[PDB]
Amino acid sequence: HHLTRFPRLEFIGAPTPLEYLPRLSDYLGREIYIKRDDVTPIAMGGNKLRKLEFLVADALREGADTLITAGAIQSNHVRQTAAVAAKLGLHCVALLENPIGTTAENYLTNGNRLLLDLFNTQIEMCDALTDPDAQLQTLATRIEAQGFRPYVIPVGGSSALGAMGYVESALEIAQQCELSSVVVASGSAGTHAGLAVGLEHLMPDVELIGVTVSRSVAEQKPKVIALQQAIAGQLALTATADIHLWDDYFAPGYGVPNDAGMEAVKLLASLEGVLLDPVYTGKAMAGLIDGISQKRFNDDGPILFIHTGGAPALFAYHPHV
Amino acid sequence: MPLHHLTRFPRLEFIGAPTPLEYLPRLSDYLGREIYIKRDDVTPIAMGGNKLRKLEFLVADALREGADTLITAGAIQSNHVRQTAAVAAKLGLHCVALLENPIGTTAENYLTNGNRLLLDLFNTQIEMCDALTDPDAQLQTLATRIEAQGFRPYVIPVGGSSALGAMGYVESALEIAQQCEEVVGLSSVVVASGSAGTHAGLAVGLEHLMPDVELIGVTVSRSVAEQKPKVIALQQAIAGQLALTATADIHLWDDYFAPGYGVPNDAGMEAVKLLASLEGVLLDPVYTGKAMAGLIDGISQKRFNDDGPILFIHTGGAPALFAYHPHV
Repeated sequence: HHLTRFPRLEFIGAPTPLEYLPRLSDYLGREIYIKRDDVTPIAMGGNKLRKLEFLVADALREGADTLITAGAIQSNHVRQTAAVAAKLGLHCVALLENPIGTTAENYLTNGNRLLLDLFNTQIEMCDALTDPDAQLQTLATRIEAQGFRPYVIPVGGSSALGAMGYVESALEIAQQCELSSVVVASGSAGTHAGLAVGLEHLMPDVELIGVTVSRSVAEQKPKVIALQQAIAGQLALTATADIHLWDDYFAPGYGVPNDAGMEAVKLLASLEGVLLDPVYTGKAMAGLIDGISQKRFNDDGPILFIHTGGAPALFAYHPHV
Repeated sequence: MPLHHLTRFPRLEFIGAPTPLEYLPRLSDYLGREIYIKRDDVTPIAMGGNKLRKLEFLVADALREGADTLITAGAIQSNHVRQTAAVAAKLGLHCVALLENPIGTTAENYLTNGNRLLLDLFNTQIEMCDALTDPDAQLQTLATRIEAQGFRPYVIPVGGSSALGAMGYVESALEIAQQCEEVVGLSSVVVASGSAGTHAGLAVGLEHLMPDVELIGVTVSRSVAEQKPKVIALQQAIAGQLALTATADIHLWDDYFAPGYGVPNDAGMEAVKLLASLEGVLLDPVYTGKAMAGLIDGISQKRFNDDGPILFIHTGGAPALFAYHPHV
């Protein structure tokens, strides 16, 4: 209810499709549905756009002329922020790292990174995002002292404000489903947490599972919980639901493809004409599939996979590294 | 009323809702004229595009006749082939693609990245040829060999551009008319003109719904002399199928595609950079970049019949950006 008290820009408009996947369902022997948050009208789309609706509205209210964020070279978030900035006539400054130590030309210059150049993003390279919030604040102070009005967007757009975007997706989900499980990639945690708050109130019987793409359960759980509480607090709701996380599917680490993940990509492509990605959704789908094999879900009814986007990264990861 | 026979053709649901029609305030401010964009690049299937509109009718036709295989042709970086392959996968139809290298490039990203990468993901059977000198005959030869294996092939022509395929853009015109209604009085529409189905579909639709609007195709592969009869033939065939006449003159501009099909040019790349930096919109080096360069220059030279609002049809093509980088 209090969701409408938050300023937001319209970047998406109509609710994204929720689709049945008959061929994948037939193959896995389980009813699988997909939330197509990969289909959004801005610069090849994705989940970060839902967050930016709130974050950029806040930016404009604060009178910013510059958006500053951070991510890997192949960040979907940075690409979406850069496109949104260009659309609104805002400057954009991206703080980037190479998280996998690659020198592969396509990772360094193609995919999302190519798009950043098209969007006229000012690029700042750092050796590592060891303390992103801190490093972004340092950068913002320079730019502010330089004569600009920056607005800092945290890594993956995952603040309590940004995460409102995924409380919003939860409303679409609830509307469109009128299910036993929901599966989503859990990275910077805004998507997971927002969905957790929304689904708790809208679909309490449904098990929400985050498949981690960068961290162990131990490392990831406190982050998702912290966001869950902050979101609930700002909406004047209670959030008591357990956070469920599966960390078996991201090795050897963030932004490195693995076989299970790339095989998930091939499966969805060949069976459904759907495009996943090597960093996020492929790994999450690999988790979904294994959850079936291992009978890992609370019960064995329909599963909703949340497609958070990421496909432009296919072109940066080809042919390897 | 006049486009009612369109109801008769069976068609599949690939798009769902009408695609967004958006004002471009920053581009409009720069160009000194009201620019709107029809977002046909924003469709739900495998990175979208205009070809998906045609496939709705072509594939419905294939299913009706009991086909289990789709066969079509294009460049290695064809958007059509990629969209055909994606649809085939989704429907559990087999897909065979006859590909050529139209520009003689050895650049690895052209050969293996972009649309061509996606083809492998959709399990497309790839069939290379030196050139598409006679695509109708080459597709038919391939269909004979495919049929010998026991498949039931349905041949989709280059770009999905038959009268039936073009019905998708008659439908697009209906959307456009409804979307502009009481919101904007369009003076002009710009679309890239390639295999001609999109242009022809729009020509018939717009003649009957928005008769005063000037439709302009920017050629991406041929001169006016070569392209114009192709568009007209389709236009007349589309009108016939709908029990309508189509008396409108087809308008084409061929100044914006040199040195040739699939070869990027400066004006095209500047248009791509302009749309990206001003509107966060991604065009492509083969089709939309060149069409936009046409629009821009059309404003500059006052080539349009009337200087009112222009609607640019975004036909898609963005995955090729990754194939054309860093060069071909």
